[PDB]
Amino acid sequence: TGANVTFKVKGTDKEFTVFTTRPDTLFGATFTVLAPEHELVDAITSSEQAEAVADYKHQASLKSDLVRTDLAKEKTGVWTGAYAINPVNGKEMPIWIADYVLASYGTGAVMAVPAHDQRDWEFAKQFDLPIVEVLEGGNVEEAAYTEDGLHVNSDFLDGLNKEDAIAKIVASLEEKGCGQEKV
Ligand SMILES: Nc1ncnc2c1ncn2[C@@H]1O[C@@H](COP(=O)(O)O)[C@@H]2O[B@-]3(OCc4ccc([C@H](O)c5ccccc5)cc43)O[C@H]21
Repeated sequence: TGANVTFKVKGTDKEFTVFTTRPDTLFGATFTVLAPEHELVDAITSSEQAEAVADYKHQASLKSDLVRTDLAKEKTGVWTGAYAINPVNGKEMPIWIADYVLASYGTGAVMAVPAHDQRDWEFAKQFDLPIVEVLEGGNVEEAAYTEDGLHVNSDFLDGLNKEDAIAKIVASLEEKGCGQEKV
């Protein structure tokens, strides 16, 4: 039981969809990550970033799934040169490629929530990216908080728990056709 969320690419007519198990953390998504092998990558990569993106894709194709999803391995990646638009508030989120996202699982794209996902937190720490708390109970600057808590910094989701918030955001994204529940 997860959800699909669709993001527009700024300044283009392109879109991608991510698979998320925590659509309730949408207001804490500070960047997005595509698998280096994702089909959209070449289309949205800027000319300044083209060669670095090509180099990283080659490096990534030489690593197995197991090696890539290994928690202990240093996070790596490169900015595509593009930005995604958060449907709930129009906020820009830089689009990165990174090998800890796998092409074959879900859609091959994620929304990164460094405050509440360990791998995303490690990436943000490696690359000096913003970390935004959306569930209280932890100290997200020092460690990802992966448990239940009341929602904050999340507009209409404020004060709800995981169950209630997921139900509300999913129902709200469906209304707009920016997302739906998915198995
Ligand atoms: N292709 C992909 N490669 C790597 N990671 C991917 C991926 N596609 C989706 N993801 C990330 O993992 C899925 C779910 O994994 P699962 O099916 O094993 O439960 C995630 O949904 B996530 O979207 C935003 C989010 C916030 C917080 C978490 C966090 O780890 C969490 C998740 C559940 C309970 C408590 C904490 C996970 C995600 O990151 C995605």
